[PDB]
Amino acid sequence: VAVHNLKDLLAEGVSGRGVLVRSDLNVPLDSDGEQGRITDPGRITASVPTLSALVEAGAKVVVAAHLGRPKNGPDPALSLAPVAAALGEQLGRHVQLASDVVGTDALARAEGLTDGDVLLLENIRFDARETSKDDAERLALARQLAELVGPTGAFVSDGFGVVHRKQASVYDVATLLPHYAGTLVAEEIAVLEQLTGSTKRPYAVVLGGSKVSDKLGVIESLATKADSIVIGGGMCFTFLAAQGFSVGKSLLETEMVDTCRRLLDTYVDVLRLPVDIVAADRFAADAAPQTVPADAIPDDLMGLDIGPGSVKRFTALLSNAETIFWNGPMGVFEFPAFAAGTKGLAEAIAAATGKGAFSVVGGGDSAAAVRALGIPESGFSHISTGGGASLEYLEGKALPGIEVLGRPQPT
Amino acid sequence: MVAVHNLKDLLAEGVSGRGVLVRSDLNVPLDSDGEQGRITDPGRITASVPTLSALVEAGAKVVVAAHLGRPKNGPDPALSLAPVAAALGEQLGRHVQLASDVVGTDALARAEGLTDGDVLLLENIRFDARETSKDDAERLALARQLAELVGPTGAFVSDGFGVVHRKQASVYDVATLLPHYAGTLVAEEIAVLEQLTGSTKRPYAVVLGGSKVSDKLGVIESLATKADSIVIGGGMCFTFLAAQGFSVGKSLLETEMVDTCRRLLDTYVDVLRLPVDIVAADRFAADAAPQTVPADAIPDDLMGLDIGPGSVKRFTALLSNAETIFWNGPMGVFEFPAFAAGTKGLAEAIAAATGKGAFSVVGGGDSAAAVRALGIPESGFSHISTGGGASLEYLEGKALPGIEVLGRPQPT
Repeated sequence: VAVHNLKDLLAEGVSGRGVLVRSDLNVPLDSDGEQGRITDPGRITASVPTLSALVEAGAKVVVAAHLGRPKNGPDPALSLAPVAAALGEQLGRHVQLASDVVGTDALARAEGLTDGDVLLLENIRFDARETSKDDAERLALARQLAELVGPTGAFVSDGFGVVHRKQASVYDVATLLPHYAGTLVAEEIAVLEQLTGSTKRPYAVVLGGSKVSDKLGVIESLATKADSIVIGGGMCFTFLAAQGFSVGKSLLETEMVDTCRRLLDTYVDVLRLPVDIVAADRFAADAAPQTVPADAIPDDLMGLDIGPGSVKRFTALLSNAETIFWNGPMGVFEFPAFAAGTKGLAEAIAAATGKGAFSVVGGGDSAAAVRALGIPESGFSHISTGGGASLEYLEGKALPGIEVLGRPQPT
Repeated sequence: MVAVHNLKDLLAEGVSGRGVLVRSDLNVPLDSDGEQGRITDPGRITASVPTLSALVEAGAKVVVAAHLGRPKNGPDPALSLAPVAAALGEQLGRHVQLASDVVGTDALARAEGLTDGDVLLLENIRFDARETSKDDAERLALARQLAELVGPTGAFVSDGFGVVHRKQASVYDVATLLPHYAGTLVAEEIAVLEQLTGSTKRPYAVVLGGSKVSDKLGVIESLATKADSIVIGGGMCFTFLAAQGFSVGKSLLETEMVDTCRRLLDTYVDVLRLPVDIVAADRFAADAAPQTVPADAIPDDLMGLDIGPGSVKRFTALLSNAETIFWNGPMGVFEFPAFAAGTKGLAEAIAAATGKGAFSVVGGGDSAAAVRALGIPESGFSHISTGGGASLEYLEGKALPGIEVLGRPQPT
């Protein structure tokens, strides 16, 4: 397997060459009010380095991207028209928008492209074949997409959030054209490799969130790769119950207790549990915080955050790590009295990063909610935005949109 | 005869055993790259809880109407409220049942069976095409079915501000069928917007960013007779600089708005404040070569990407003098570290002023993305508006239909 990158494609030459780019242009839209208003253009900005490199090298660029999850064909609220306008402003050139995906208009505009021109097809998910489980359906669309750039063309995959599922514009079209990872996909792979296959040690993982069942895949995969896995958040009380401790009124996934016991028995001393807990008598911001030992949680209290002794032990652990992966809050950080555990670990990871650690923040858009606490993104080596795709990578699943890029080029 | 009664007023009338229809804002962002049904920011669910909790504790039979996204034509499984019902129940500490329809057989059966303190979430109200119809008769027919769920003795609480600027059945027409009240979020947002339009402590400083003048034109012209200062930054400042007769190189320029900006600069010469310097570059890229240039001397082959350090110092001093502050829109391309200084500096100045007693309001999805990326805690502002177009139209001076309807007399 050899995943070629954009620099490899540029080295081959793209002057006058049709290049199909799968971009991530799935920007949030206002759906309280009038249609077609982008509320965060960040993904458009992120798409520019790949597209600008191809434009300046003289490629004829055709872009496939989706917006939302259209139910059954064209949906005016999910037209890429506002995306084409915003993308052109950031690219410094007009971006044509086809009035269809692979119909009359797309074909005519693609045939007329000259060196450096950019054509955005309409929302690729308007076509029922794009997300079909039927291989023959996806192949039919993939062939039409490949015909837009021609048999001398190339394919660049630059949307990491869709590489974990077989979609025509992501997977099948890569079997039809010489294929390359774009700058975003290549960078996410390079980061995720440092968390799975090529780990600089000590490697510390920090996992939070509410349910063990949601994190089980990542825990089991990383337990054979990391030196420590710090367990916080709401899910930590299920592990504490598996230790034989009572957890009062805390969140508890009773059906996962025996699984947590198996993990603690199997991956001995990898998992690091809280030693103290900030508990309260009710789920309220104004509830009196009580710091209790993790083995002496009172029956009438619920745990809402990891305690200061836990933050202290976890911080010391993180200060020695070469590699840090963090996904999920340590407590109910919306309540300021129960935000200290999350803020404390964020500060520890940023501090370690400033002294040389490689730190990756998982979660993508979900983790941005935590950053309402005042946590600058620049404090970390890499913010992963790959969502479910990134998590499945960490779980050790083979991602079809990545695997296909490593195949030999079609002859 | 105009009085917008609030939730305290409704509770004083009594809601024990009473059906109360609440229009909530539960339009949370979802992941649409991968599998359906994954909420990526539950903030709006958290915000909805105070109104719902108050009604639950007072014994109300609570029926919640809310939308998710913009369904094209009927039910859409990606836009079901199922994950919202689960998350809302977790925050309420009680089961929230999802009806399998909006005003159909299941909604009717479950509303009729509700008991004191129960919360029923109807399926996505926009699964019914009548909800957003321009036709009053269609909206009123749906509104009658919604009101039937809580019965003739019921009440209506409007608690989603972002939809009050357009007529929708669950927001506007149903308020004509029942005793009607603003919920805690709508009452709070109105009180905030009143400070920004009517009476508020001076000096009153407004800071507007983002890319397009035309998006902010109505707000600028409305607030220019109210605020002591309006700072213009972001991409839209270059259209104002062009309006002054200066060239702006490769900078973003709304040529159709140049004449309008000139008129605004002439009329409100004492209110509008433009940047005095700009950070410019030859490419739209984080590692482009940056130059700090006077705002009235942008070189021809450069594009302006941030306000400059002299501008940051001047605007920071202005915000440090303000008793009331309204901010909407980034000052530059903060996604690039080299062009984040203007947005970081302004947001930090507003938080500092707020810590020293100023009343600060932030609006806009791009402003929110910026404060989250740049490490300014949301708790550092007096109020973060999530209202969107509705808040902007209120600030433009438009009375909004979803607010007007709540001020009508209660039924007799």
